[PDB]
Amino acid sequence: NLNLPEQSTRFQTIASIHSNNCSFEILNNDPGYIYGDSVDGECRIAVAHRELGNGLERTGDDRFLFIFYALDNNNFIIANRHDGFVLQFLIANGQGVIVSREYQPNIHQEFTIQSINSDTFRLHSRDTNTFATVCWAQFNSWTKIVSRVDNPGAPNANLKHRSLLTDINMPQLPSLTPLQPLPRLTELEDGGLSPAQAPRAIIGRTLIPCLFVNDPVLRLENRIKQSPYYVLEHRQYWHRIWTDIFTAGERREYREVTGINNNAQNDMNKMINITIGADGPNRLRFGNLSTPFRQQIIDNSNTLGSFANTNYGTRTDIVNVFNSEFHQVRYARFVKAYEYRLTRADGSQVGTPWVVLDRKEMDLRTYPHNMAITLENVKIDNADNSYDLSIWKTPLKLKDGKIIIENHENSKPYYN
Amino acid sequence: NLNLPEQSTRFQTIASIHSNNCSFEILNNDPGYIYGDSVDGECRIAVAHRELGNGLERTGDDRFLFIFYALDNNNFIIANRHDGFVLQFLIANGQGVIVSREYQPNIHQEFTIQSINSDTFRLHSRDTNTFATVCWAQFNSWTKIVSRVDNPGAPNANLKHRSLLTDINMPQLPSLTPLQPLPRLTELEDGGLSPAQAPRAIIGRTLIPCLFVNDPVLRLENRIKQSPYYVLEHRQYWHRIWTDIFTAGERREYREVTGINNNAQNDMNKMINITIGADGPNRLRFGNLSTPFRQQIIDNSNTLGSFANTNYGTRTDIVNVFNSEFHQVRYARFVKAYEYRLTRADGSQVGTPWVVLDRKEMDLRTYPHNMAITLENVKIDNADNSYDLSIWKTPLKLKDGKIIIENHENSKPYYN
Repeated sequence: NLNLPEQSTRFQTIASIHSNNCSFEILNNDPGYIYGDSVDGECRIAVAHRELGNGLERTGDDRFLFIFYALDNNNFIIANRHDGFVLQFLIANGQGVIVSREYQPNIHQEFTIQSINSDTFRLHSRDTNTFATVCWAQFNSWTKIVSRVDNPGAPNANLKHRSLLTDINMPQLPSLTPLQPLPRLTELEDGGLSPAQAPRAIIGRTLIPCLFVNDPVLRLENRIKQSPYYVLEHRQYWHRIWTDIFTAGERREYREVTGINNNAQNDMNKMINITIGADGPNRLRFGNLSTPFRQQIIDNSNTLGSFANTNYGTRTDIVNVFNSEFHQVRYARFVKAYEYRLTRADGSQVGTPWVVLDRKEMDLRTYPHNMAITLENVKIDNADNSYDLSIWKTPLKLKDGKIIIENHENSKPYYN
Repeated sequence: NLNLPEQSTRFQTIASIHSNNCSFEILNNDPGYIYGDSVDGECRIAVAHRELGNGLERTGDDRFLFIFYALDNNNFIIANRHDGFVLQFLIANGQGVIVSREYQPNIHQEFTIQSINSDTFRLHSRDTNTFATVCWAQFNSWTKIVSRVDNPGAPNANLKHRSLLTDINMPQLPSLTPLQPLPRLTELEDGGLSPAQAPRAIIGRTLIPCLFVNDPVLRLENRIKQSPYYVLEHRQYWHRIWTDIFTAGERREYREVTGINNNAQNDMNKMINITIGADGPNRLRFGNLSTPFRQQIIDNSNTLGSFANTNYGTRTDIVNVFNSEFHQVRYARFVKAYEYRLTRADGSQVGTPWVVLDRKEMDLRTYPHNMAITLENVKIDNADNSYDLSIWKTPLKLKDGKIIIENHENSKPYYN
């Protein structure tokens, strides 16, 4: 169920319909570079670093191959397979040219496809109202790619795709799976499933353009070839925070650390330009790089947009629990975990997943079955921010198998 | 699984956290209107039509109730339940105020939620960098709602929701179903399923804000109460274009009308500010009203954005077919239909569905089974536009049960 335009799931060349054999070619040229075949004037000399050429198409050559990354606003970022730089409109010496530059992004890297008919289109830069074509209509000559306004004299700007590459290492997306309740404990010695062992539900997954994935091992020129999209998974599991055998009437104290640490948020921001907002464990904040794709990322990952100006942090609660049963009882206490995992197209993990422990959704397993522990008291030891300072109303009975979610009736501000 | 913020699936009041009993109130006042409780100066006199009041909240009064419609860019359009008008920033007499106006839309109708903590937020107008609050911090007085820049001694702009309405007539969305192949024919008398009888697959469905649904029966003040969202369904079915018994070696001619009528496109544009682009039967063109929601509409309806400057039209093909079997054979010919249906929250249909017949995807049923008809020749009789003038390469064998899709190998321009 992949809802992308065909230009976004392949590489393609770009050519004037009036050119026999030439296509748009990525150059590493400098100002003063001579286009030998061109008539004299503005079409003969490069005015900018990394102009595009009207080159005889070489089959299999990455310098002619482009992928169109689809923005939420229906425009495209157009990246080349040779080095992963993107097309950009630029004025140098009063001449409108197409260059290749690193993804910024900026409005001059956004292109509009204007389809004239089934196989013919124009590449529109909407900010300048210009269309990409060959300098002075020299359609069969070595010269630069320009971007010009429509006038009577203007070179025809009708383009086509000359060649396609359809084998591009698209990822295989995992199937959605529901979050199951944890099994019952089987004996006193059963501590339940540890976080490493707990099954993950796949709640959502989205493609991420490789352009702003700071993969610590793959540089951009290799990402665009091997993993033009990455996969971000939204997973959930039941995370055990502690387990112990209690004697009849035994009282114990635990330090419960929930949320997500500052170092994990900084790693997530560096890697994909996204953080978890303080307003919830499924609430995403977007930076400048990820913002143009935010609605697709939210829709496909089954998260929500964050409205917070602060990131989710850690909180340490001191919890006092009392075994109010006259039996020896195994207690195992779990909170819901949100796990964000990034993989390459080959399925390889890019680093350690980012995990938010949600203190507001909690479950209990006991042996024997159907035992209940008393939550005597909760106190905040410390928190990284003041966004969520609610605590459980105590005393509270936690029963085997019963999920408790925070609401107006079972919680209060810490100072009441 | 509805992926919307909680503010988008309920109505809520808006209040200063520093007000005992007052909330934002929709007024139908004129310039010169006197706020009796206000101290003298800019807070006492209305400067614009339809200012907002700081009114003692009346429970169940629609003049205090707002729904937040979520834009693709993570901002909101805020509509009131009394008349369906939306909040807007306005400068009149050098004073920044909040007014209510008809959905346009414009950038001054876009509000950003800035969540400070769990139950406190600010309403940000990002173009002007202003925040909504009560004039001169008169939090317990009858006066107007202003929108001011943050300065030392600016009125505190921390807000809350005082009251909620959660029973709002949200639609119950249909389940997605797959498109099944048509059954085999059972005898010579079996003409197969007519278009009225063919089962529909539900390929996608999306919520549409009532603000730009030109319901022919329900005015805006009634839509916002009864159907704050409408449902747009993307359905598919197999549409029978003809069926006949052929004698051995019999030749016949059919006029096949495909695409969508201009009158149906105009009706769709008037109703929801969307048309089907000429680049495909699932390709949507958005006007000024629907554009701010386009990525949500595409993602949820499982359609694609159109790149065409032309709407899908009708085309009439003359097809010559030949029964190349030495048997009497029942032939039934089908094309794929795309059916777009709009319903209110109560499930009632707003108009006749909009149907695109796709000439490029075709199936055949025969009796007896496993028979093949010859497509001798295809000619275009007329078309509404020149966007797609491809025809089948003939002769072409159409086989019982075999779906044929247009590609580069089996089609050509009509003039070749």
